Amino acid sequence: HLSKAKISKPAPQWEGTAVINGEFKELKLSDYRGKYLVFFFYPLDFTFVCPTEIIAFSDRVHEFRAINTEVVACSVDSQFTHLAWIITPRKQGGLGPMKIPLLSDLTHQISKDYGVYLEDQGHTLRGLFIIDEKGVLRQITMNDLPVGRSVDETLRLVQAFQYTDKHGEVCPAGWKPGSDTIIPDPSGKLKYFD
Amino acid sequence: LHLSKAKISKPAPQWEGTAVINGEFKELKLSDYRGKYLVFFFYPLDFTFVCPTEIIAFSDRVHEFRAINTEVVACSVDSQFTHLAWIITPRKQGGLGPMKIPLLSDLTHQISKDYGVYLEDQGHTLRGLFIIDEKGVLRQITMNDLPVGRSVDETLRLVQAFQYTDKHGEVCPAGWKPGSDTIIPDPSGKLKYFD
Amino acid sequence: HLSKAKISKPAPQWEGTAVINGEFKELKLSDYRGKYLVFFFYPLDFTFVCPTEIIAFSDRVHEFRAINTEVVACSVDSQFTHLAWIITPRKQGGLGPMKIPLLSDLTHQISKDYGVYLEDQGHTLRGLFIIDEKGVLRQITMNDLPVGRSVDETLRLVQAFQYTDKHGEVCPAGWKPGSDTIIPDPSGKLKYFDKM
Amino acid sequence: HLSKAKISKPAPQWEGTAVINGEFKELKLSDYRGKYLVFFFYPLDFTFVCPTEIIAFSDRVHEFRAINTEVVACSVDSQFTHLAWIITPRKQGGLGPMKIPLLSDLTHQISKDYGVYLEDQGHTLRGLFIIDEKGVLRQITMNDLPVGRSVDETLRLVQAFQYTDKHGEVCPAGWKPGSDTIIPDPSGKLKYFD
Amino acid sequence: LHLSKAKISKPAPQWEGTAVINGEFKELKLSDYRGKYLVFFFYPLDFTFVCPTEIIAFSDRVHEFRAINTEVVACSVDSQFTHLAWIITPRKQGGLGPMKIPLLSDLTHQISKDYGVYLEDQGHTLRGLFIIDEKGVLRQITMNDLPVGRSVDETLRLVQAFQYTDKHGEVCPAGWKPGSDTIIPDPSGKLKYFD
Amino acid sequence: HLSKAKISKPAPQWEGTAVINGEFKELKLSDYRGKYLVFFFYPLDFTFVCPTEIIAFSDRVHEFRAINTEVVACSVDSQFTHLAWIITPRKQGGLGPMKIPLLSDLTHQISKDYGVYLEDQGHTLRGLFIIDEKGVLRQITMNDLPVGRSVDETLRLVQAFQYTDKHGEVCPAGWKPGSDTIIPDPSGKLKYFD
Amino acid sequence: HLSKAKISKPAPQWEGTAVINGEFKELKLSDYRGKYLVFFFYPLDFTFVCPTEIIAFSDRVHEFRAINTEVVACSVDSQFTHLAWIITPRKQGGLGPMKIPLLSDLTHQISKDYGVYLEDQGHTLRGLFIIDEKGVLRQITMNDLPVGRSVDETLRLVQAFQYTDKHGEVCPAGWKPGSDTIIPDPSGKLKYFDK
Amino acid sequence: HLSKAKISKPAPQWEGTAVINGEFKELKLSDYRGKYLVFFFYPLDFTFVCPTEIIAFSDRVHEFRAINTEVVACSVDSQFTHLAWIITPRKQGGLGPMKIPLLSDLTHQISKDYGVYLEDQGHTLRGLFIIDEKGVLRQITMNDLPVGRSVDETLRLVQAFQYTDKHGEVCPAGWKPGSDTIIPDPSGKLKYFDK
Amino acid sequence: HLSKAKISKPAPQWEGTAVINGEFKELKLSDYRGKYLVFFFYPLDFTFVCPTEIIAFSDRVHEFRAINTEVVACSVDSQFTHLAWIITPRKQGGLGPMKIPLLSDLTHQISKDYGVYLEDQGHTLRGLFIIDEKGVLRQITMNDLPVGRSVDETLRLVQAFQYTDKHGEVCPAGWKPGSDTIIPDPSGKLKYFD
Amino acid sequence: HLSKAKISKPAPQWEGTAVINGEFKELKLSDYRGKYLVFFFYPLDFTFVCPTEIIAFSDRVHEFRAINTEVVACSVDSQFTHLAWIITPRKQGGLGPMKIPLLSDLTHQISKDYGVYLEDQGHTLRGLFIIDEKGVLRQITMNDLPVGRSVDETLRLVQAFQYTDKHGEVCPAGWKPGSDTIIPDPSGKLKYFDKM
Repeated sequence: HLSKAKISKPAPQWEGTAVINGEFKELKLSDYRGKYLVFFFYPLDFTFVCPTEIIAFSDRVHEFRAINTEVVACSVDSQFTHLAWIITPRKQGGLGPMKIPLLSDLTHQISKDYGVYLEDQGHTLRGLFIIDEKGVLRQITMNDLPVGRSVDETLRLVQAFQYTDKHGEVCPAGWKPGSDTIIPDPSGKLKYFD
Repeated sequence: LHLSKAKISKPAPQWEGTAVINGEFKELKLSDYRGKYLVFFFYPLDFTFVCPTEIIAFSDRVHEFRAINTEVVACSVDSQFTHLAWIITPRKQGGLGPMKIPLLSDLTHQISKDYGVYLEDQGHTLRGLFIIDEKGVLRQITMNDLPVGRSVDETLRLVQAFQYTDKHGEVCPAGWKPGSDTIIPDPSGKLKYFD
Repeated sequence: HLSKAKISKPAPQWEGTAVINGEFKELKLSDYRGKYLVFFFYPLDFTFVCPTEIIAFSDRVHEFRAINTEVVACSVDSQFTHLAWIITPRKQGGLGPMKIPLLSDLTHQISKDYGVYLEDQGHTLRGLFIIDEKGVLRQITMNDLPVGRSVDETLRLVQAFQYTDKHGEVCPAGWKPGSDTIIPDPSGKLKYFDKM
Repeated sequence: HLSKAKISKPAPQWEGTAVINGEFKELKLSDYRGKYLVFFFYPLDFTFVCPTEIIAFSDRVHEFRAINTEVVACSVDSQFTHLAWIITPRKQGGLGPMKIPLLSDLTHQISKDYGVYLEDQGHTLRGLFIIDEKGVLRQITMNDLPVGRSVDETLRLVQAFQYTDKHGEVCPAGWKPGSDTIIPDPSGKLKYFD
Repeated sequence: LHLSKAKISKPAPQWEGTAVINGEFKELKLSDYRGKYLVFFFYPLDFTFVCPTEIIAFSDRVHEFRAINTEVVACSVDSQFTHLAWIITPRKQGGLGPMKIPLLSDLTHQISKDYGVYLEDQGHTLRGLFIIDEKGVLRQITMNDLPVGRSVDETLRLVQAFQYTDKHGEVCPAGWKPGSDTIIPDPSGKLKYFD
Repeated sequence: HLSKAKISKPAPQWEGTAVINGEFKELKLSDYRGKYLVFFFYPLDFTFVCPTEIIAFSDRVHEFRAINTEVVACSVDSQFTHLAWIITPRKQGGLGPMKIPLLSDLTHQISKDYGVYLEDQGHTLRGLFIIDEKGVLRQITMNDLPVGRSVDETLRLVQAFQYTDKHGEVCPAGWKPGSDTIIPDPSGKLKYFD
Repeated sequence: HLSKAKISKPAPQWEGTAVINGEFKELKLSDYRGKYLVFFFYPLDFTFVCPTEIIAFSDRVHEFRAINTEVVACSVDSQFTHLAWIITPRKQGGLGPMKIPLLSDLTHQISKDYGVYLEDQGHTLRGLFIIDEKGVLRQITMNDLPVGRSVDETLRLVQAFQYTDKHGEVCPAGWKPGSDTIIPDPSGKLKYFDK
Repeated sequence: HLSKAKISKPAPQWEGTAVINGEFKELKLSDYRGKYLVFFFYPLDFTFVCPTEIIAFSDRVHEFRAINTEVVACSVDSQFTHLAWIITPRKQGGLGPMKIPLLSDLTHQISKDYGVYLEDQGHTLRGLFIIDEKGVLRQITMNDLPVGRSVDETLRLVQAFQYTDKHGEVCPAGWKPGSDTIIPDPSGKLKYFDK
Repeated sequence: HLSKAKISKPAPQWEGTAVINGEFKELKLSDYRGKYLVFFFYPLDFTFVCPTEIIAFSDRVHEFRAINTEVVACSVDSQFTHLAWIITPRKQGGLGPMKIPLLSDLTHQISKDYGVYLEDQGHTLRGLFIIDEKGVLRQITMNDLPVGRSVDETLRLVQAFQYTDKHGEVCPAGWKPGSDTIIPDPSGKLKYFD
Repeated sequence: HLSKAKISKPAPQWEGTAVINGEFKELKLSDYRGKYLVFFFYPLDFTFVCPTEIIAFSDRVHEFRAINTEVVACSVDSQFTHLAWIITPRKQGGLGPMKIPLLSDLTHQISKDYGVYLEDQGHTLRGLFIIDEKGVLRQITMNDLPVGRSVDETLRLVQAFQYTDKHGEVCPAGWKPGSDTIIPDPSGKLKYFDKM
């Protein structure tokens, strides 16, 4: 397994054509500097788990935008196929109008750079990446094909990284806003453990 | 360039080492878990901060995983002697107390490198978790930077979902929990969920 | 430019999933042994020239089947996108029901083997290949993106190759059924050239 | 199979001795910049299908010249053999006086650069190339030895490429002058399809 | 084949790392000791058996070395957090108690490999000790297999001898201690010792 | 620095000519199986620190023989030079009659195998090796040229390795026969530490 | 300069299509075992010096066949061009009906094996080779493009090699049948030099 | 077969010691710029065919010098052996006083550059080279050991190259001065072929 | 400097054509097994020092033959040149009738194998080799071009090597038949030195 | 067999510690520029043929110094062993006081450069080298272990090289001072050969 994606290092640069509000637009990772970004890959347009994940993030995108965070989805399908899918009604396994960009990776170069490409199948697995305002990679989540991801877990992780960025204390297992934190010092730590 | 032997949908890399199990040193192997699901996770360092909260959370809930034919094993680069010293230290001083899950030692760093979780510049791992099925095949990978702990709730949800899809041949939507709707993976069959 | 496709050599083998009468089926080049095959690539589902080419071959495939010849189309799109496009009406730029298989090449392996893959774009150009009953490649036609191919010219070529296979004389520029042919021999050829 | 000829990229440069109006002259691809060029190879002088193709193009060269297009033929034979074949009468399998250049590729360099050389036989197959005013390669047609090409199809393709260069619409399967075209965007395309 | 950058009569390989010094974490470097002799020693593992007896022996006698412009530094592959936990553990439980010498951490294994003391199969060092002079040049190497501890008495004798020969230009016979006879290193001069 | 000498692995094999009781004899490391061996190198015959070390071990060799241990000395000098040195009286910086073998390493191969050869000088430094009855290397001591070794420290180390071999307890810093030992177990250890 | 042609070693094998009595036939070097062979290359059909060399050999081939010797000509031109040139009358620079085969080397492999190919021009220079009954190469003659060879000198050479093969005396500069020869011995040679 | 000798390209440079009028002198190929050169190798001094070739050229060298052409002979023998052979009378198989230089190639480098060295024997075969005024190689003739070359054929060739250099017509098979030539043009050639 | 000739190892094999009693014969090093051989190279036939050395050995060959020893001379010159030089009278710098073989090394292989070939000059220097009955090389003498060797010294060395082969004593500097020898051991040597 | 020693080329440079009049001194080959040098290797200190050779050259070194020539001996032994051997009386197989330097080659570098090192034994054979005033190597003599060299032959060779350097004629087999020489020219040589 080879990849350019390394936690605590700058996330690999990407550029491509995206569908945004029904139109074709050029989009780059660098466009997102100054904000957190949830960047996620899904296997294939017109399939099964995939539309449930894209719909989940689009319907709840306001929750991420309230905390200076954007969301971008990506597959190996072309931009013409993405638009056809957006126009397909939800009842027929389509998406309907979308509030997040759908990026196209026809050459497979972006998938390969992020280490999510399946050479035997010709598409990606379910891989999600959390990137900070400075462009640095903080988190990687990857699922086998039959099991979808969680919007709730994704929000929890974004909130935790922002908190530790700001305060310099660290977040225990299962942390949510309001939970106890730890001072990362051999003496300071006892204020939590006591 | 990041290198690893860990690939989703392929056999998880074999490992062998010394673990602390009920206060005793014992040889332990990945192959010992064939027939059961395994949550296998790495943590940075004994006697630190987020690490003990994660080990305690899993130990205190390990019965929930065992009820569904699933085991849990923890691993760091620390020696077996340091693991035992940490188990003897009380929770109020940042120790673990008695543990219900094995603590595996990776002194040589070979296991960490095989799983793609070793940080060359630091000499220890990041927070990496792996879900492995009863046939030894890798199903899931979760990796966090140092300051943020993982979730026992989410790990359980994922084990439940993989067990469901293995048994039923339907697939699980975003946010699935036991009792939630599922999809037939066919262009016509799918409409029973979507319509 | 690298490729495995060479005229007068065996055509490169391929295997993949195709949509045939609305269902997903495994298809291989060896399945067509004993027949002529017109095997063609097109750039992208839900685009512009591509649907006109597939429709033209679909609506006229009976002409080819009457002469022991089949037709197969291929793009880099998935089989799920192929089916979505077949379901879309012709008036919205869809295909409607199809009489020819649509093969999927998601991995790009088939495209690269045939020398038709565009690295910078991530899809194929317009490349058509004529393969005989023994699996030998006889003809290659490749067009840049904005210009479609011709069913009339493709039919003429299949007729000409079948004629030379059977009779052992050769077909002059612009030959159609009924036109004069040449004996491939230094004196025998002069029978044809007498009419000049 | 190795070649330098790639569609949508500049056609490989060539230079050599050609027979033009019964005389030996130096000729280069760059000589044709500013016009379209039909550049074609044939197997061997004094053979069978070959003279029928060269005759067909020569007798119709005025049709291409009327639309700013030139025609050049090429084989591995020497310039002395080319002239001998031109002097030979049509009734004896010769060419008679010619209106297009016949280029000699004695070293095989031009044939190898264009991907048309047969190593086992020592001559080319039937390969034709359509090149635009800017020197970019637009079309490749290749036939096995026993079947000749078509002047009618070649003319259609030159017409189609000139139309799309000028108007920015695209040409459907079987397009001829006067036929319907397509606007290449997701909503504009409906003018044609509906 | 054994490989190392440590060579007697050549500059000792540079090192940098985090050490525990008076209960605090501090960056420490070999170059910090220029101008003084240094006894630099590796030990296998924190919370083990012979190891604490060696660290305690040197700490409890470090004043004898400091009286002759010589310092002492200890090193293992353990982390700085484990070193501090071990310092806090009482001597009666196999701990160290308060320490007067730095404990250097080599988590990455780079320092151990540079000095030729790393055991690949085990993931920790053997018992290796190095004597380095005021100009940074290596003068002595002592290495023991795991079951047998080293001697503070012998280490002191060797420091004293090297300081004597540096200053006097005579050389030290087998078993030399301060006040013992020495030799002029010349074919004629030598007879003042031998006759 | 390269060497074949590794603690806890078999000591590198050696063979050569030695002076034993005034005569030339062939001697091999394998001759010593079943006994402990102190094998030591010294820089040069007719020098300064070197004869003091050889005399020290020879005069005290009975102490090692009482505990199933032999002693062998080695330098790069020839066997003819070794014999001339043995015949030289102690008062002239010679050795007098010897009770331990002096091995010759003229080719430098043994020195190189044990990692004690000085490439700039053409002789060894002061390197001593302790090897067990099974031929396994237990201890390495190496000194720069101006400072001699200790017979007393060498005896202490031999006694400690024999004790741990027999009993399976381990020896603390500064151990001598009669001193306390440790059971190498996380619970057993407390019998010593208490 | 690369070649497989070496005097006193076996001549490189060749096979190809030739025009023989106006028909196309496969022809090989080994077809000529048992006879001497004059094997010669010329630049190009329908040129200037070339037809004069080929005609001179065809017209006089009976002089070679009388002494168990055959003659073959070769160029890079196709067999279809060879036949066209043979059908062309001599007055128009053609050959007319031929008595010796014309071999075609379209792939250039035969020419490169014999060391006569001109890479810049794409054809051969004027190279001639005399090959004995056992297939061994005896003589090489090579001319630049504007100067023709000699049937008379070629005949003299075949005669000389046939004489020395049979008698074991050697042939002085300019030998023709009936001329004086030399016994190749340091004493026997003096008979010749007496004159 | 390796060589630097290529027809229609510059002849390989050479320098060495030669015997000229019974004295030793350094000689170079570039000394002959402005004139044609016949440059020939022979196997061995004191042998059989060799003295006959060298004598024939020395005796007739005025015929070459009349048309701005020189002649040089070369073998692997030393300059001391060359002079001994020249001092030896013709009746005893020697040469007598010479009018052309004898070049020595003791190192074998000149012979290998010209492609005439026989590795199994340690000497050259019978190789002759015609080089024009600009230093360009025009002709190569190579014979196996038992058959001598021809001064008459060599003269014919020098005449033919000199004619074509000056006039730009070409020379048919067997041309001698006064014979018919060809204009090298597809129309102009028909004048010659009319006959 | 590269060579195959090494003292105390078997002399490199050689074969070639030699002049023996006015006739050309094949000769090999193995032909001399069972006798000592003086094998020597000289620069060039018809030169200056060379004939004086070949004459000196030929006129004295009976002295070597009386002690089971043969003599062979060699240069890069051909066998035909060798015979011409033999026929040439001594007053003219020739050899006259010879009693020793003259070997030809036209290919230079023998000279290169023995380390005596001069690459810049194309001939050998003055190299002499003494080889025993078992084919082992015992002695090498090499002179620059202007200075000849000595038959008296060569004879002395053959005598010395034969003596030490037979008796097992060793020959001091300047030994001749009748001189004192040495027993090669540390106590036995005193018979000579005292 | 590899070596840097080549006749008619510059002798390989060397530097080392030698015993000269009982003291240790640094010595280099370049120190002898302007003089002839006889540079010889011997196997081992405290052995048998070796002392006889060193003594013979030491006792006769005045003959060489009278003709602008020096002598230097070398073995793989240390300078401390060299001194011990010089101190040992001749009657016990020692050298006694020496008039020539004894060079030490502990690293074996000098021996390998001169092509005289025996790999299996760890010491040199008996190799002698004659070097001129300009540093050019003129002569090599090498003997197997049991047979000593000759001072008489060495002297003759130095005399012959000095003669040819000065006068430009060459020395026949067995030349000694007073013997006839040859003009190196094809006719001039016949002056010498007239006496035959």
